Amino acid sequence: LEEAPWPPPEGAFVGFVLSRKEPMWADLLALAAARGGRVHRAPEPYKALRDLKEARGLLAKDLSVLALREGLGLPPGDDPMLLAYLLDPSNTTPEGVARRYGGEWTEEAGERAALSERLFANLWGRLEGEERLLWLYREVERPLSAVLAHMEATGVRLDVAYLRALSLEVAEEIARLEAEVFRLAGHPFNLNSRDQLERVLFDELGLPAIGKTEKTGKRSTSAAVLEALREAHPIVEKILQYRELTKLKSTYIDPLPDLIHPRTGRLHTRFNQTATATGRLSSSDPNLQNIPVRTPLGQRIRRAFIAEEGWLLVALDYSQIELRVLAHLSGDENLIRVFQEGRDIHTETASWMFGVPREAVDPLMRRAAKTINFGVLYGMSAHRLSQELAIPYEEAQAFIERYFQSFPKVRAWIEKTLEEGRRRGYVETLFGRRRYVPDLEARVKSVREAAERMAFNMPVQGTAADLMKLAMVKLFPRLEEMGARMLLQVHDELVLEAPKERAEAVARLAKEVMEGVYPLAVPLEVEVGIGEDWLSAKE
DNA sequence: GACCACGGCGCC
DNA sequence: AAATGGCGCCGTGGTC
Ligand SMILES: Nc1ncnc2c1ncn2[C@H]1C[C@H](O)[C@@H](COP(=O)(O)OP(=O)(O)OP(=O)(O)O)O1
Ligand SMILES: [Mg+2]
Ligand SMILES: [Mg+2]
Repeated sequence: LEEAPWPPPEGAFVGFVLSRKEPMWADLLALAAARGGRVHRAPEPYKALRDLKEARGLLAKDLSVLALREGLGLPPGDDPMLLAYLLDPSNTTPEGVARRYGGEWTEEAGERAALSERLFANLWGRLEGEERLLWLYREVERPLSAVLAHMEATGVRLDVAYLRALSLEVAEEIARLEAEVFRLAGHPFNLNSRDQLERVLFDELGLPAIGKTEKTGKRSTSAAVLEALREAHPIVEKILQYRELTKLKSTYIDPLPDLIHPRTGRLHTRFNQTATATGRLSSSDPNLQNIPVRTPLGQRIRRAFIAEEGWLLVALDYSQIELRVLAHLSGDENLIRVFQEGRDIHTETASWMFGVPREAVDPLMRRAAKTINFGVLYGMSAHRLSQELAIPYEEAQAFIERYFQSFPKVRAWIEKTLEEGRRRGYVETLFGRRRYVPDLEARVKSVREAAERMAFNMPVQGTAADLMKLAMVKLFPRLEEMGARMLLQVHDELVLEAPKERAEAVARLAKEVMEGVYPLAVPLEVEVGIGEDWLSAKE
């Protein structure tokens, strides 16, 4: 390519090099652009950023986030990663995509721009003819990247002092727990070392081993195993408490306060757009899609996530989303009738499990009930269900008998999906998002059956993802008009920030947009709450 | 210091 | 642990 002076012409493809992968924290080391047989290299990349109308290229969103960090409205445009990802969601990295579609991902901006230009050419050609993938790119993925860029740049406010205070409290309780364990062991050891724990539990103490680990064949010390051993010895219960507290301290309480951005004073995640096999987003650096919610300590952590002064959080969460999708994809009339007649399957299982009427079902019971229902749906063994519910095989068999008898045409949809996947090599969502599942014809039953479970899950999970993404696309411009913000997505939930004065309006509008995103044979239903913190906003 | 595999576990 | 699926992050034990 001819080296042309900087500034590029409109529509040029950008390439850029960051000191590190997180656009909110990175130094923009270099910036280049490519169009029509030329390459343009910025002498000063931060100043050169002002000349662009849009970020068009590989990882366009990341550059746009960094532009917003520096107060510039540079929205993301075409990204060959999004094209590769729609063709095959195993196309998740630029290293991989380049090798596949005609180049090499280097560390140099010029080359990254030229790569971006020619990869877009090649991948656009492959998507021609592929009209439904094309609709997804134009109407969902491409615009969603702009919405995510704004979410990432905005961040969420965290009560830092609270979390630091909470750390000292939890440290003390941890000391109490580890001291009891060592007493019960007759000696100290590193309780964070599962190998050392294995020896204590199974060699030194008498305790029976329940299972083995996958790769290396060690006697497992997992929560599942420890739960089964909970009466065998009093040490076990302390180990479970120790595990709870150290997980949350080490993953949430300690790291989060140190990730406050100095300019914003807020916490900034990355919403990864080409990371999953089903079309979901992921969140990383810090993952804010797995903030605790079950246990009392987890809930205390969730309270740290707060509204800006004089604003409120609005949390919107789809009700029984994948079940409703399943009713639509399958056409099971009994299951459609459940949702038209306004019944709640998670509470019905909860009342069954704990043996109490629906009026008396609490948060924990209902949560527990969700594992059971998605566990069973996506293929849990009788054996395993008998374990978690703590009942016999006969009983756990009989649960999974009725579950699927209730809803005849689910199994029929499962089989049609499996057959189509075997024939074409891929399965798809309601909108034609694909996942290639090659092992449906494997000769090893276990490999074949795992592949089957992945294959029938994807249309369901991915359709919910498609819906939520489309909902985000539609909702974002409406929020800007109202002076509200989209903060977080947690798969089937959204968290928004609204000025106090407008929070009720925002909530009503966001709920309608989410319920009417794309009507189905069953109604989509959204639960909404408003509060000063994340926990209160779904209380 | 970086990275790796693993077992383990937080959320949907 | 186990015939649920989809993620990312932590500490250990270990390499380079
Ligand atoms: N344990 C699980 N196994 C498989 N899929 C799950 C599991 N938990 C959650 N999911 C998937 C299926 C859910 O429909 C989807 C959204 O999560 P979630 O909001 O917690 O449940 P839900 O939408 O079905 O019930 P709720 O009415 O409480 O919102 O994520
Ligand atoms: Mg939900
Ligand atoms: Mg949810």
